[PDB]
Amino acid sequence: ISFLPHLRSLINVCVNLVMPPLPFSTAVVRLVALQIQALKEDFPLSHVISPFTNQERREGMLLNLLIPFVLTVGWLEQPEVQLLLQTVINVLLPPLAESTSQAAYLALKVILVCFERQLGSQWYWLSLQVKEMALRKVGGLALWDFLDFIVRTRIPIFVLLRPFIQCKLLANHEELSARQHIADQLERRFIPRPLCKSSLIAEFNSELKILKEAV
Repeated sequence: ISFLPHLRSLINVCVNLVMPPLPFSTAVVRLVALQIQALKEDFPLSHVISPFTNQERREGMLLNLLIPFVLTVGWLEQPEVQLLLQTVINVLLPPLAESTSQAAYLALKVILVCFERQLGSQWYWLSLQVKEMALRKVGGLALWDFLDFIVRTRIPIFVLLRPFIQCKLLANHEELSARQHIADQLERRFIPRPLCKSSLIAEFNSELKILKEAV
């Protein structure tokens, strides 16, 4: 059925209609995901994400168009994953607002944790693109949240960031309020890992909802 063109239009207006409660947003994103899966060459994911890159309402787009797609689909191909990753990370490091930066950080975390099987081909690459945010301190407080979450779960990114997170990051205001927390959690203490991505998805959905009422 997917190849028939008349269906494509129905999706477009539908996603346009999105910017609805959770039961409708989940269904729309599910339909988009199935459409991407069915047709890859003719309808790559790039088309539906390209027009909303401009800083007009991209915060809401990232909040309720990208996070649901990744959450509900977390067989996608490598190049589309690369395009999605570079698009999301562009916001943090332009080649700016606090809320859109937080949304982009959330997208970065979800992408990092879900696609651990295929993304790990370029861990070093990401470990190179992840220094600058801490170097120039983009984002008010979400940066510390990201770093402390990484330290807590300490996924393969933690493999490369251990030297940069101790020597060049340790050496008085609200920024340091939680600094002791992350520093303590960076110590070689007992490490209770999450059982599976399903457990983390609960907190992911909770924080997604909270950010939704935040807007």
